[PDB]
Amino acid sequence: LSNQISGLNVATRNANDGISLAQTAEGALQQSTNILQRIRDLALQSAN
Amino acid sequence: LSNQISGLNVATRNANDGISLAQTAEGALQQSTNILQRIRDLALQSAN
Repeated sequence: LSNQISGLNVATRNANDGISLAQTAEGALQQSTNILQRIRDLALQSAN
Repeated sequence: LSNQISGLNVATRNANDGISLAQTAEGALQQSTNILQRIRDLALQSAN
């Protein structure tokens, strides 16, 4: 049981690192979405 | 929805630009038809 609980603690910690990495990726993806919106705006302006 | 909103705003801006262009062309057409009016006056007084 001690081995199991230690494994679960280290696994929850690794999962915390994973969710932080995923949130960083999600923020970068949000920034790419904003860039794509700006691109569509400037492209429809490029119709001119 | 955000992309659609942005596209509609830039489309309305292009629409105002086109309305202004057509209004300038309309003013030029009014001037030309006034000149043609004066031309007919000069031609009929040229009956002499």
